[PDB]
Amino acid sequence: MKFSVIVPTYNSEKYITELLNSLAKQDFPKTEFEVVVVDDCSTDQTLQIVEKYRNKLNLKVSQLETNSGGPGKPRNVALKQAEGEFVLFVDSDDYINKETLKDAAAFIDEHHSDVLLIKMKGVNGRGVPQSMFKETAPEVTLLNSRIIYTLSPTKIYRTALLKDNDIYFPEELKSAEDQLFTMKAYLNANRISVLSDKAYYYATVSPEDFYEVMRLIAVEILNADLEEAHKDQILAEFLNRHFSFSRTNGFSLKVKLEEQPQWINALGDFIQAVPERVDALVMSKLRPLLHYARAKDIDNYRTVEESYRQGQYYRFDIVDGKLNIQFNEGEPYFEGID
Ligand SMILES: O=c1ccn([C@@H]2O[C@H](COP(=O)(O)OP(=O)(O)O)[C@@H](O)[C@H]2O)c(=O)[nH]1
Ligand SMILES: [Mn+2]
Repeated sequence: MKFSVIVPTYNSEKYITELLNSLAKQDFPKTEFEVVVVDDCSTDQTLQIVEKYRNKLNLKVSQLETNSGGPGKPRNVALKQAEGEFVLFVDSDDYINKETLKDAAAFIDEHHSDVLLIKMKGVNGRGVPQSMFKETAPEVTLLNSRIIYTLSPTKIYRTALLKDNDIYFPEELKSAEDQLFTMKAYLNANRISVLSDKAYYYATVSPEDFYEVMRLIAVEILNADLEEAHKDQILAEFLNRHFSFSRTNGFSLKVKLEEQPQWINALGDFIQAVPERVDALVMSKLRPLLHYARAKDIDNYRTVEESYRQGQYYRFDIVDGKLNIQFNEGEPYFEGID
């Protein structure tokens, strides 16, 4: 079997037939894929709808004893059951192009990808990263492409890549768990490919867990079997994206003041796993934020964010278009900030 399509469900009764129909409609031999549904203890008739398809599909159907609260444990249970040469995770409210498995199979037989990104399309207003799907590419890296900007598991992974390297979703960390999963796949993959010929994938609490995942990602990058300068650059790119687009961006302007110490402490533990030499590699505006996160100093961290957002700085000059900023009295100057 080429493929195991892995589907975590939870009270998906109103929309699961869209996914199930798109899998039944695959222009691909039924003998060469299975559909692995693990249900997160739904209280509706999800399982009964799923059963209607057991003749159109090779279907494995499981259900957890109690709701795990997220797709991590369901997907892990399915991954242990998968016998496909490759796995594809599709969420219960999404669906795929009828030629997805056929095209992916042909691309894999031509290029032997270990991780294969497949172009996504947002429906009903949803987006959907795009900057890495402008072209089809048989081989990309973390440094010459934009793959680090999509870490959802809505991708194709060589089953043996995951299992031989013990790559599973963290079950006890309910936030951003797929970022660690896909980062680990990327870092262990001998070949990462991007297939963009058509739209294939149609897409529809405290921060302790969140920043533990981020810290595990930092440790994972730094420990990979890659050149040292390349690890540092990869970590810098991950930090660029994380501070620009994650919940970290602007948290000191949005989070209740009483809760920001808890944020800065958990963020600080993440950034403290980033060696300081890496700060020189990150976008300059983020350097004061890395500095005050490591020191776990929320007052100065918040002044930086507030200064950026209102254009006021305690002391600054401009040298060839870039600012040298002292954000508060007695604090270090940060130089060359765009
Ligand atoms: O307790 C839960 C809740 C969600 N899900 C599944 O995990 C995936 C999370 O997807 P969802 O579409 O709800 O997230 P979103 O679209 O908001 O990103 C879906 O396949 C759900 O069926 C789950 O397995 N357990
Ligand atoms: Mn969804």
